[PDB]
Amino acid sequence: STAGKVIKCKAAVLWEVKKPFSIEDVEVAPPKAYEVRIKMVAVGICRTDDHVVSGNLVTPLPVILGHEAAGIVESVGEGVTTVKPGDKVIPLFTPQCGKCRVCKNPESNYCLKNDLGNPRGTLQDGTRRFTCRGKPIHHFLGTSTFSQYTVVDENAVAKIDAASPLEKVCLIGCGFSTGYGSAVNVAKVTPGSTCAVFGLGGVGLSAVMGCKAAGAARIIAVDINKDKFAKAKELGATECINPQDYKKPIQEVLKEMTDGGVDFSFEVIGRLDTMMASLLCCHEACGTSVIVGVPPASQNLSINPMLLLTGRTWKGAVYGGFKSKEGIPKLVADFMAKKFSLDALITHVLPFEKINEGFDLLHSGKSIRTVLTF
Amino acid sequence: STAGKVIKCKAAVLWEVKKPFSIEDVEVAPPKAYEVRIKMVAVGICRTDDHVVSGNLVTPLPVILGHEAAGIVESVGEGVTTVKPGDKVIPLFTPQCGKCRVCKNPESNYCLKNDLGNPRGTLQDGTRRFTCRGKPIHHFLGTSTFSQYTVVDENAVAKIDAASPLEKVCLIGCGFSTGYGSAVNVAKVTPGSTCAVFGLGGVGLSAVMGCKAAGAARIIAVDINKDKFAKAKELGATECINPQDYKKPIQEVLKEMTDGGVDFSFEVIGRLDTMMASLLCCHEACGTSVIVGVPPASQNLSINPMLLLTGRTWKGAVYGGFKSKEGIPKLVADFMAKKFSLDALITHVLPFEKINEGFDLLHSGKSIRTVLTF
Ligand SMILES: NC(=O)c1ccc[n+]([C@@H]2O[C@H](COP(=O)([O-])OP(=O)(O)OC[C@H]3O[C@@H](n4cnc5c(N)ncnc54)[C@H](O)[C@@H]3O)[C@@H](O)[C@H]2O)c1
Ligand SMILES: NC(=O)c1ccc[n+]([C@@H]2O[C@H](COP(=O)([O-])OP(=O)(O)OC[C@H]3O[C@@H](n4cnc5c(N)ncnc54)[C@H](O)[C@@H]3O)[C@@H](O)[C@H]2O)c1
Ligand SMILES: CCCCCCCNC=O
Ligand SMILES: CCCCCCCNC=O
Ligand SMILES: [Zn+2]
Ligand SMILES: [Zn+2]
Ligand SMILES: [Zn+2]
Ligand SMILES: [Zn+2]
Repeated sequence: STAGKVIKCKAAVLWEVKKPFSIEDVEVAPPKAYEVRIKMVAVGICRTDDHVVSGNLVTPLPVILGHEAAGIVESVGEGVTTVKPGDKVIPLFTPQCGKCRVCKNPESNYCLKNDLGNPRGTLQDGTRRFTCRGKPIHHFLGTSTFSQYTVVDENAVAKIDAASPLEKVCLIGCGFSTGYGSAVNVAKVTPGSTCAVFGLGGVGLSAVMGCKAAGAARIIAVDINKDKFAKAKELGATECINPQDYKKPIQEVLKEMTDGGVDFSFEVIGRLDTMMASLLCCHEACGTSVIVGVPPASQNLSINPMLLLTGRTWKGAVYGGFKSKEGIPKLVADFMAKKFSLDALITHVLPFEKINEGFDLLHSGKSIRTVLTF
Repeated sequence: STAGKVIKCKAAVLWEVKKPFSIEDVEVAPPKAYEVRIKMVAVGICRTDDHVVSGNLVTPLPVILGHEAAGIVESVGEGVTTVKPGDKVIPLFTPQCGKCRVCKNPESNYCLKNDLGNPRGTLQDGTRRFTCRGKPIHHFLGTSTFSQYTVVDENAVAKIDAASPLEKVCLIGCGFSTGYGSAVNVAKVTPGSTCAVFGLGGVGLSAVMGCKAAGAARIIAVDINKDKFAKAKELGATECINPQDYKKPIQEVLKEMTDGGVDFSFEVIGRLDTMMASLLCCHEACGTSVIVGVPPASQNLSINPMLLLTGRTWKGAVYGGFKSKEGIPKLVADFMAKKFSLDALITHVLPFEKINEGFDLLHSGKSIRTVLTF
């Protein structure tokens, strides 16, 4: 039995930035009130986890990263009502407390209980459930899924279809929902419009899928890695262009291919140069540009306000605008009904112990999503 | 008889930046095909005209400025069908050709026939109708209303109710429609929401009226000139604050007054510092910020993308988002139906020949709108 007891298990710990993960023996405390301890089944490797390793995203170290995942409830703390032991669940990087200004606002999803803005690396009560070799280890985005077992706040855990294939649906926990929703909920892509998507990783390709689902007439996929073009076309892209093939800035090329600019542009990489190009490539009078990629810590874009005064709309969002706890199970239900597939996005499968190799694949550009199995 | 002939009349010519207008004799050529020659009746002094004088907005010189106005059609060129001699009309700083991508798009209004982006200072055919002292004089925003007579492209002339009081309705030609629409069409202010309006000139006060019409629960008026506060309250502002009274940055003061930030913020001044404060004062998860003011030429804002990634929407627009030719007459009709008044916005009336005194009033902060009569 494990309920009520400290669990001893394995987890991938990041002790220092720019260093490989270390598979360590860790201790996971039992869940407190309103907390859920989950046995991980599958976790996808998202560029966001990589940003901590590269130093592009600041969060307290040492830490157990991981946030795109699916697992089975091992035990629940007192007061928990939405999930029970044995339930299949997906942890959420942005919670849905259902009580704050944001959660009550039908148009927003950045719940005030998030640990995204100025990360503490703890659960919502301000404390940590992990220890390793006598040292406390921080949580990441309230989820810390690169561990055989994690403890998450109830409002950051979604109950899903009991028949869900966890090795596939874990992508719905972050990448797919974020990309797809950025097109459907945030930009609100219109039928017959023209779109441009910068970045063809798991999140960007999910945005291509969203643009297609919304009925876009044209979906221009932009990436410096042409090996991503076949998958982009498979998922809906009408055209694929590599900025390296051109002598002029990509935004000019895009405007000239689209009667002055796209109706909707998406940056799904995380670089200032592509965020600028994305904004510049949407039409000056009726374009909307959405930032999805996570930029390097404290780096600023230099913007002439005239770019917005003509009629542009520039916006950003986390999680594709989906209210997390209510939205993730619905996407799983759609998946179960075969409304969309995730196979094209999952290019590699590896045991959790090979987490480092999974990050090597991400770096090489050979993988879209590598899913790790526990 | 003037039809078909060159008209000799008085106009206010700007020969050099940062210099007073020169009231002098000019010649106005008859209208070409699809052009309309108008006898001016009233013109409002808008900060946009002043931006050319101060060098903050560039347009070819010498030039006849003026764009917020109302007059009577003196003659029309061949092919004109939407107006005829004797009709009361309002010239439009942004045309509505009705045939370009932007005009066809229901969500936009920055018609491709505009002379805003990189001005030519001509009518749509690329030529000028004005001469003075043996030399050609440039047009401004296709309207050049600081003249007893001007020639404007048909698609930039709106026919209005024949009983319209032109000394009042000229404001609908720019300032009122821009401010009001910025709240109603661009931001799409919602009933019960919280708003912050930076700048209480004719345009900003009109944005306050727009927020009230949309049903905002709170409208915080922001201005360093406390003498604009009485009018702001009269028109709907629930609270009025002066940044100069505070030690804390204004965006922080605003967030603390509104549970983390307003739902909708508007910058209606034209300064980079206030554009930044306006963006920062809207809630990070559900706020929308609209740029209305015209910023100084070639000056950029430094923006951390994380400001948008959390869920903010940042946008700009001209003319309050109204499609010019179809929209202005509807607003005049609403005015004639007593749905709104413009009296509070018109603080001074002077004859056209005293245009320089009118600009002195604007510079002094004593006036909201000064209307010049011909
Ligand atoms: N807003 C959110 O809620 C949210 C959610 C998940 C991920 N993210 C962010 O989304 C971004 C994408 O994540 P991912 O996992 O899909 O990443 P990924 O690394 O798998 O994909 C990035 C793609 O961008 C292309 N690319 C890189 N540099 C480029 C350049 N200079 N020009 C053109 N293409 C370039 C790469 O070849 C790759 O195909 C990351 O910044 C991640 O942190 C944000
Ligand atoms: N987007 C458009 O289509 C459009 C249309 C018309 C006008 N405009 C622009 O809108 C802006 C406002 O025009 P207006 O005629 O109402 O101008 P205005 O000069 O009459 O009013 C500006 C107001 O801002 C206040 N102010 C000035 N500096 C400030 C500061 N640092 N902090 C706080 N308040 C400050 C002033 O006291 C004044 O009350 C101008 O930039 C004008 O060019 C834009
Ligand atoms: C945490 C800092 C901002 C990152 C927002 C999205 C990252 N989440 C998942 O990839
Ligand atoms: C888009 C830049 C041109 C000035 C903005 C329109 C302001 N027009 C009238 O006041
Ligand atoms: Zn992620
Ligand atoms: Zn919440
Ligand atoms: Zn047009
Ligand atoms: Zn104006």
